Amino acid sequence: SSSASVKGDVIYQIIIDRFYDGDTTNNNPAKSYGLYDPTKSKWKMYWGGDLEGVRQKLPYLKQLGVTTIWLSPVLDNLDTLAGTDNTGYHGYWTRDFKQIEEHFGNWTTFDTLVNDAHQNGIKVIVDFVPNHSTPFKANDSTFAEGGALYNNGTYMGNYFDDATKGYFHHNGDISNWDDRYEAQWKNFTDPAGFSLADLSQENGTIAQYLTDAAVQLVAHGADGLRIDAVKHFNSGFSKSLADKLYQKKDIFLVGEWYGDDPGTANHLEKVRYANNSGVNVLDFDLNTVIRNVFGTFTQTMYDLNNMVNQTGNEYKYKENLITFIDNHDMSRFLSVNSNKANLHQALAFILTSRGTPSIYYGTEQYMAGGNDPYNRGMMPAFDTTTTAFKEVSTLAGLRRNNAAIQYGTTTQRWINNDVYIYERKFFNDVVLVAINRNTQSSYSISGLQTALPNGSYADYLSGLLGGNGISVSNGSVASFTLAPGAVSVWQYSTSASAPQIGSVAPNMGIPGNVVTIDGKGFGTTQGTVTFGGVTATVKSWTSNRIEVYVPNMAAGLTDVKVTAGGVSSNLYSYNILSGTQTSVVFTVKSAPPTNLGDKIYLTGNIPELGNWSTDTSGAVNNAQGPLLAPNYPDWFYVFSVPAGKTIQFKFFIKRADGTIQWENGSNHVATTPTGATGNITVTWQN
Ligand SMILES: OC[C@H]1O[C@H](O[C@H]2[C@H](O)[C@@H](O)[C@@H](O)O[C@@H]2CO)[C@H](O)[C@@H](O)[C@@H]1O
Ligand SMILES: OC[C@H]1O[C@H](O[C@H]2[C@H](O)[C@@H](O)[C@@H](O)O[C@@H]2CO)[C@H](O)[C@@H](O)[C@@H]1O
Ligand SMILES: OC[C@H]1O[C@H](O[C@H]2[C@H](O)[C@@H](O)[C@@H](O)O[C@@H]2CO)[C@H](O)[C@@H](O)[C@@H]1O
Ligand SMILES: OC[C@H]1O[C@H](O[C@H]2[C@H](O)[C@@H](O)[C@H](O)O[C@@H]2CO)[C@H](O)[C@@H](O)[C@@H]1O
Ligand SMILES: [Ca+2]
Ligand SMILES: [Ca+2]
Ligand SMILES: [Ca+2]
Repeated sequence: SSSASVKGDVIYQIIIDRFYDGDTTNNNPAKSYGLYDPTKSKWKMYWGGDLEGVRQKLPYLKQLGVTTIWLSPVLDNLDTLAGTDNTGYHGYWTRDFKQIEEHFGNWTTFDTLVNDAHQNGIKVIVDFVPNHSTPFKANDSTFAEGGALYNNGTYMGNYFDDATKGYFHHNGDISNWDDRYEAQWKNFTDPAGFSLADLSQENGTIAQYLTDAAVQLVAHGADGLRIDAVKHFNSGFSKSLADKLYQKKDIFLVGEWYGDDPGTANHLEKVRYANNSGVNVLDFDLNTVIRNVFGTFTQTMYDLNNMVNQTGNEYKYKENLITFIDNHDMSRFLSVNSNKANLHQALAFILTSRGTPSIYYGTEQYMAGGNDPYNRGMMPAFDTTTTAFKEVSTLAGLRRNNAAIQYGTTTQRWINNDVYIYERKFFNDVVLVAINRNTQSSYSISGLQTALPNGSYADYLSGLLGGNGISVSNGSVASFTLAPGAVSVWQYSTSASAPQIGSVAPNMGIPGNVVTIDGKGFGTTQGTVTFGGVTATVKSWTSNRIEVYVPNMAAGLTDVKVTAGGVSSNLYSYNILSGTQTSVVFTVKSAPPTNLGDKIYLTGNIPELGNWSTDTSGAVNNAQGPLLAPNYPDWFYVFSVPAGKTIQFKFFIKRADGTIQWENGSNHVATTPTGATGNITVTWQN
């Protein structure tokens, strides 16, 4: 379906309470009375935006070029205050994952918005927050709701009556946010003076409950999810949850793995997650550099190109990275740099670069504001004539129509500290983009080379951002002047004469799932699709999109190929799992002594466990881990494995110097749980 890939889309991120109040009657419900501020002066209270308000502004969003709305969390949040004028208006403090937040509407309202968005050709992804329930103080159960969790109104438990349930972790507050065990098993804290009750995704009831709640959003039409705080809960559950969701529908998943940029200690773990979990990630690596290049001017275009190259080498599916200039957790771009041309340039960069852009609501209306909560002001106007509105609409159309933006390679063609001219290319489709961030200097551009075919090219933006026309002859662009602060875009597209795969999505699943192949040149007459040479059953076949069912074949990463008119396409990978997954805590007791830098990994006889690999790079299906060691010399971590299956596995130490020390003896043998979760505990064999 169209939900599988968002490569041709523009994502628009909406903080529901601060967008549009389409129904004033749900502003201050009796269920959660007293959390509403009609004056819009108390920044952490509900101001009244809702799901009906989003639905009423669909014509505006369609005209802007939005093709996927990322809705901030829609599920029932804390019904009380959490300290002085502080409320769950943002949606990250969930008390009931089965019900829509009453300030925003009910399930009928959600269905109506989603159905109306789909009628307007716009998808809806939902921000889903599995890490925690609500604010609590460990020494006082009367604060807020004490972390209370409900199941469609039926009370489940809170932080204080959990002794015989184990729905929450009880390990204290995070102290070192970069310590992986703390970041996942200790509590998320808020500087306002409280902690968030940390759900135990290792508890079977909670894992199935969260799975059911995510599946319910998809059953109600959601086209995918933006999964909150994926660095804060075990990554086995991210992969097992993604499995369940792709069994339901070929939706799109992206996880927010905050920070951990290149060169940092936990960066490789984030890359491995993006490459193996079945969940794509938001592009924090590129965001940092975009803000320093176009915002603070502390980095240059060389740093921007270096980050495009570095992310391109690390992420297997870099075209699934979700890019952004700002969001609800950092100051708005215009509070970093109020120059609107620099904002226009940053927007053009993400609109034409690899991955799919996410534009934070109101960017196109020139909203400004410091960090949370001041970057969550009310959408001020719905003016369709701003330069930013016109730019986004125009470039969104280029992204929908030119395959080079969706799937293309990226090549640097001209660069200095201020100017970046890069080229996207997908077979014969080419887009050459020139950006000059310096608003006070023009540059003479000579020696520019391109893959554009011969001819004269007008700026696709029609000079909106100061762009100019160019003349191309045998791969050479005639010398021209790039104006101060300008953005200029030159493009070529044509029909394909052979099958060309731009995307296969989702990137993981089991036999029988629906998988979508997006591209060009498939023809109108049905041809064939193979996975590793195995013929797949075709569900639908069009010139640019094929839907297939994953064949009942052996598990592992395999190559998808399209054959049309006797000619075969390029290959694109797809990870076939060994069966529906379960998320399992693997513990190895009494392992041998280690030194700082030495880490233990798990490997075994299935692709989920690496097929006996000892490789620990960003590759797909290699050794699993590393394990953590809060209970050293015992080590543990949580991994997604096929449910109800007998597996063989061993652990190994990867010393700081790269040396490998395997457990001795015979392989450990175990049968995995049949439910959502379970535990497999063994003793290191000496
Ligand atoms: O109470 C802590 C914090 O909760 C929310 O922050 C989110 C953030 O917006 C997400 O993007 C991610 O980083 O996880 C956090 C917890 O879900 C609120 O948005 C923030 O105001 C509040 O301080
Ligand atoms: O002519 C091919 C050459 O083009 C570009 O080099 C630019 C350089 O980026 C600018 O800073 C300036 O010095 O003009 C040069 C062209 O004369 C590419 O960046 C380079 O890779 C390529 O070889
Ligand atoms: O390479 C496949 C092989 O991997 C594992 O064998 C390990 C063994 O456990 C270690 O003790 C040491 O001998 O290295 C071997 C890998 O070279 C599995 O145990 C074995 O079943 C599997 O075939
Ligand atoms: O400031 C709120 C954010 O806190 C955390 O961010 C951590 C980050 O994970 C860690 O890598 C860095 O070293 O420290 C910061 C701040 O303590 C959360 O992970 C974010 O989601 C929050 O927005
Ligand atoms: Ca309202
Ligand atoms: Ca509520
Ligand atoms: Ca957690």
